[PDB]
Amino acid sequence: ARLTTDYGVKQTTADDWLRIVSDDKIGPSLLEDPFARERIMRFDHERIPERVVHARGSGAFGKFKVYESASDLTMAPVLTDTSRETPVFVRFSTVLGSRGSADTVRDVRGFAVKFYTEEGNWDLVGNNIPVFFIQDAIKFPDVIHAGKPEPHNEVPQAQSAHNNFWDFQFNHTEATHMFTWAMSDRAIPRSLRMMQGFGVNTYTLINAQGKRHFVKFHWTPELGVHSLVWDEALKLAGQDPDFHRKDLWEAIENGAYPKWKFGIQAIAEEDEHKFDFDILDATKIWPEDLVPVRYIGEMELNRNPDEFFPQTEQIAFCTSHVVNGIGFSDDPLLQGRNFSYFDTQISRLGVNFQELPINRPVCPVMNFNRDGAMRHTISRGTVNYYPNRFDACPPASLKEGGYLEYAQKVAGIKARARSAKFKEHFSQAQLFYNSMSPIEKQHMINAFGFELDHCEDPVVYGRMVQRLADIDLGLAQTIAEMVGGEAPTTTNHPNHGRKTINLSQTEFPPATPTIKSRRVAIIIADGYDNVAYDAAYAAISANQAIPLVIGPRRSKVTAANGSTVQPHHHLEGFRSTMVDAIFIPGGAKAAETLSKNGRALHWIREAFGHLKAIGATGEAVDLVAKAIALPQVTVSSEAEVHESYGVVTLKKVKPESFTDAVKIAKGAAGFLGEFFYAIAQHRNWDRELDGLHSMIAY
Amino acid sequence: ARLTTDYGVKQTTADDWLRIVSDDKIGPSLLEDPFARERIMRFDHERIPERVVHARGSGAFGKFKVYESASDLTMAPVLTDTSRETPVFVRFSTVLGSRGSADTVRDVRGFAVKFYTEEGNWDLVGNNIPVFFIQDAIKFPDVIHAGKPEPHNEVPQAQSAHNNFWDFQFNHTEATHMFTWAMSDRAIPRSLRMMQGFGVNTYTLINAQGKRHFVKFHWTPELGVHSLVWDEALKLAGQDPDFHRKDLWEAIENGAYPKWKFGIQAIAEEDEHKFDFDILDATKIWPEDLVPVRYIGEMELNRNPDEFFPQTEQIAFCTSHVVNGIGFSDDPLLQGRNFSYFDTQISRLGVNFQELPINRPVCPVMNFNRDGAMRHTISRGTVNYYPNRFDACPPASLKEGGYLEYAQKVAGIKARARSAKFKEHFSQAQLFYNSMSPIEKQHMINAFGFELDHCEDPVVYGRMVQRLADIDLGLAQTIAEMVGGEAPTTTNHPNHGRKTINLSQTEFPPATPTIKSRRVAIIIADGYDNVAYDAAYAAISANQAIPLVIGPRRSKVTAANGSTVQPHHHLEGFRSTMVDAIFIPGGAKAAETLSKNGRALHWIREAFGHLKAIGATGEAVDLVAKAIALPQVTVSSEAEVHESYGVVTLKKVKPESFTDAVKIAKGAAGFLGEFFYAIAQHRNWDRELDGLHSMIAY
Ligand code: HDD
Ligand code: HDD
Repeated sequence: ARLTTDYGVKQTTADDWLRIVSDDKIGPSLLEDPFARERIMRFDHERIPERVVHARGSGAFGKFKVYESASDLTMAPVLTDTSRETPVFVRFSTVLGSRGSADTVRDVRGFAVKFYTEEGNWDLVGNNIPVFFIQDAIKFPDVIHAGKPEPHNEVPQAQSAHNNFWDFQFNHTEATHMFTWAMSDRAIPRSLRMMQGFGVNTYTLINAQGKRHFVKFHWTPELGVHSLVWDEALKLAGQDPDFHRKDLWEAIENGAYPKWKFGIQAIAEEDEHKFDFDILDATKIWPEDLVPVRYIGEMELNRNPDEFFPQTEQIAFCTSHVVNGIGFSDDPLLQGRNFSYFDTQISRLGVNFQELPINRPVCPVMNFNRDGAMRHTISRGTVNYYPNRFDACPPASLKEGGYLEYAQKVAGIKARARSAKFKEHFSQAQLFYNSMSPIEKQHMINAFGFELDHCEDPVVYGRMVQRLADIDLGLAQTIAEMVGGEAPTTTNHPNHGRKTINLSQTEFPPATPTIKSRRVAIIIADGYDNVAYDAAYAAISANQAIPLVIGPRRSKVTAANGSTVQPHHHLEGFRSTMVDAIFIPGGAKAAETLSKNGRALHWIREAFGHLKAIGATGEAVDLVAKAIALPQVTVSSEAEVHESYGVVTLKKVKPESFTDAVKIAKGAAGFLGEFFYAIAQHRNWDRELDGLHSMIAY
Repeated sequence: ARLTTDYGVKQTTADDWLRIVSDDKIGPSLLEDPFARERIMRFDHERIPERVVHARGSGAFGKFKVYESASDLTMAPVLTDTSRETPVFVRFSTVLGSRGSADTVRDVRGFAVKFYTEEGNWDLVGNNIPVFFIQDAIKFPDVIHAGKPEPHNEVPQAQSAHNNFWDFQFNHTEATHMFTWAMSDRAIPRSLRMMQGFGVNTYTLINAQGKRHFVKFHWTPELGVHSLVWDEALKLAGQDPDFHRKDLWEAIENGAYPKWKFGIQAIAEEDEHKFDFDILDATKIWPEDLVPVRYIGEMELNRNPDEFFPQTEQIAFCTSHVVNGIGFSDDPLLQGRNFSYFDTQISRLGVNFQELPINRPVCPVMNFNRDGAMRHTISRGTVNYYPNRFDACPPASLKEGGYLEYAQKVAGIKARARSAKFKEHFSQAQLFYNSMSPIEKQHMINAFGFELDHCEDPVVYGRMVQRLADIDLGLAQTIAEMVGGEAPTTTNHPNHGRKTINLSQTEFPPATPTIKSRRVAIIIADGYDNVAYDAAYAAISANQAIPLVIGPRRSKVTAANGSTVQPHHHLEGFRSTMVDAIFIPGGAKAAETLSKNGRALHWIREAFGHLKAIGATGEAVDLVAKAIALPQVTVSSEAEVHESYGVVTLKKVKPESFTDAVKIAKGAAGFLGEFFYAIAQHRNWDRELDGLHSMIAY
């Protein structure tokens, strides 16, 4: 393999333009040089427009398969064939930020899946939140413009924390339910692998008998739904803007393929109007206590892209992409979406975008669509229209798999309006807030407090405080004292207190206790205990977690026993924000050095403040106890394992200390077991509920 | 003013698509609706390709004027007319990051100026660093591809901290001088208003007699050159990705128009070959001790854009844009640049980009260039070529202002090579490192340590450690112990120790002692001393600085005397990273509350760790002393003003405490004077030189 031009001509150098030159005097570059001009020309034109929304995203290849046929709901083979595996490509994303914006901002997350079925491409373009800000697609530009950077100065980037966003939220009550979800932990996921996915809009399924059902699609992570805490999310946005992209790529490269269960909520054609809300209103969820989610399949992502740009950047999804057996509903948000995903591709990619490798279906494509810019397909023949004398490219009958258009009855008048039930805008916002656990409510309170603090206009946060009273009077008061304004004492939208299942993240734990893919920092310094170090390192690896050694330097660290190791990173190059938990082995000399290292002390205090599991043995126990300096947090004093607020310690290490079985469960006996259990729980919320984080500086 | 379509037809609503609907049943949306389709279509196509490099940037309008004619060097009126003011638009930017990437990343900064002269548009497309990574433009794709996110996974965003960047740096020795500048504080400026600008390439100036001079252009900030510290820059990248954009916009909106002195280095045509280095080598600076910078003008930015997208996003600069009296040289980096700025616009904007308002010249444009997409110009006439029978649009003679092409002698052979002097690649890298102050060397050491730590390939950082020995043997050893690898004991490129002027940032202080535009946080809590508060607030404002009140809540805080104030932000919504210094007034109740507030304690510790000025009076003195907990940092014990490492205190406030004159100078007598002096010094470097920051957790 040797360097050539794009037209196949080998070149002797990639370092010099053709110019006039002499040993002692350089001259002008020549216009004739085709190799140099081509290099610069290709470079000059590398960029294409970013997606107008969901510009920042990461994707991977995988497979989908139903383990239970849904033939009673649809005759689409992708959802009825339990023997075939359907290839997919999934792209996750944020919404407001441009291409280089951070992964860990507060925002809705896109969850788009392209199913390459034998019957054509089916795209399920969803989000990680089940509802949306608006009911009619015509207002998408309004809500997006309001959330995006303000027009005059293009500030702020990838943030809803500014005047215009909250101005729109208050003035468009349809969005009430949505901004409540937006302030919840759902908007700051720990990993794209640890969040749900939803079709959001109401679609339809048609079976072999021609019977139709209205449906909602769900994706549920087998690792459970987990989130970051705000201070941590902001730091990561700067310290590692690719945190989620790397998290996904790393897991797949390591063989830890993320999985999601695929579920369907179905309402018979005949019961369309049997609910308080309109089942086609995208600002409404279908309470699972009324319509249960039926899980029938599983999807896993098992292969990273070969090259990001031609695959992840160029992939195009659209709600318009449905296969036989799957259809649309009169959902006024979905109706307009269908128009958009085709239209936008014309300028983003080009009219022949379906020819791009990543977008092409895996089955035969036959029609008379022709030409268009950058056309690769060459079609032989003298005819390109139907009907024609050769009966070339005839339509497919229904029995041959032709798309079935449900003959839905339609009656009414042409008008710019929605039906009666669409007028209800507060009930579910209250239901959602009511269903949140105490810690989740606290996180939402902190979110409103931070967001409205960043609103400079007293009219904006002042009005929002008034709106919050329509969700919960107590919430309004708390926010008012935090950001200003006056919380009303009454409301025309009383909150009756009802709650519902499967909304709180507490109802989505991992399929089984695990710490798979979690990152655990092992903090050391010269003189560390090689014993505790070896035990933890092996146990972390053996439980599919990632051990990351952090030391004062990234060259060599010497253990108390003389053995050495080269850490993955030094204390200044990484931060606790980048890991799930920290472990510090003993070693008097090591503990003393770390106790005088400000950066090291911060690692401990920040890990504590961010509610992460902390484990320490031997002399490191006093290190941690003194670093945190909280009487509420107790530690081991002898050879007994001790746990307090997710802080696991063992002061006196004995021969049996690391011989106990490693059981990831409540009330484990051994040190590693209890430490891993704290990690498996993700974060220690009691630490925050008891205000201990507020006492620490991090 | 009422809502209309783009074709002028008034509409009754922007909330509903035209559909089939009835009171109780919603129906499908109609295809016929032109208003809705237009809304979505315009939205779907809002984005255009981002700039291939310098995609993230901010700009403003301003004016330029020479106060000293350079008629001896050029006959270009823009540089000789001392009575006219030339309008300009300036766009600042980073280089590697995409559009939504953070402002405060470590990177070269773009400093592009478009001069709208009466003789045509002249663009000076420079950077905030005087040299570049390569000597020949043909390699721009190589260095840019190496620094940009790696192709397989598109990681990392806006960072040179990864394998490929350092792989190229080591393998292309021409870049040695440049990466040294890249690791200096120049790459992490505190504000776009506090950095220099350079043309980088060698241009030429031609005077009325036809005599030519080779030149270098310089921009020097009147506010001085100041930088952030790494931990702070990373936090800001996440906490406020628009930090620099907001800093620039705010200053201009407040009337604090940033100014730069414009200077020129000139070498007579006859002395082109009288230096050790080739004066056309862009990897070389012209030592100011050999060729002095002659300042002749001033530029100020005094007006923010009306709308970001059509102005800042669409503005196009190019080195090709030169006016009569200004020309090009055979600088092999400049030669290729000329080709690029025209080429890239074809896909980024469109062939008619010069028609866009922001790009149009302010003088008459007359030629036979025609048509092209989105053509607005309408030209009457039956002729569009020259020569023609009407002698329409004839050329301008030299006396009429026609562009003067210097008849430069050229002799040599056609070849892909550079001349002899271009082969020197290490001398100036050493000179630069040698010229840095102790603190600047320490910051560079920390930079290499952080950057190479983030290189996963032992071959990459291992080789770089070897390369560093070619700059300074001691530097290599220090980095080797920090990141790994083996520092060589010898080198074929000995560092002789010579230094030069005007390289260290210490040689670029503000024109006069000042704190103009600086932000000062005033931290309070219920029970604060209204006296110290009032005094500081007025003094900050009266010295053109910005007082930002930070409290436990953003609703109302009550002073010890019963008066109240609504802070700008609460402690959780902001961080010390966002301000230049902090001041805490007394009040026993306030100091006690803040002493138990972890977030508040962090504000103090972080401000200290980031080397920022800290001021406190009364009970707040003990608050600060205890928060920092360092014996090295002494504080006032009586009614005397005390200063220690930029920490200014006054424990016992007396009637005369705030009646002393406010003198921003070394050894001021009053509290505000010494506090403001600490602020004016930007940061307290002794704090870091003595390792005090290393003892604090922040
Ligand atoms: C009619 C306009 C409209 C409406 C009402 C929505 N969107 Fe949309 N969306 C677009 C118009 C759009 C778009 C402008 O056409 C985009 C960006 C560019 C592109 O390819 O598609 C897009 C992309 C886009 C993506 C990214 C696909 C990728 O990774 O490329 C996701 C996940 C969604 N949308 C999700 C949703 C959800 C869950 C919605 C609410 C039910 C929604 N969109 C309403
Ligand atoms: C031949 C290729 C090439 C070379 C050798 C350089 N650049 Fe360049 N630069 C481009 C090709 C380019 C470009 C690809 O044409 C860009 C981005 C898109 C655009 O409009 O111009 C650009 C933009 C661009 C901008 C942004 C203008 C704006 O704000 O829009 C600045 C400040 C510079 N460059 C500065 C420099 C400096 C100081 C260089 C070294 C002496 C340099 N460039 C070498």
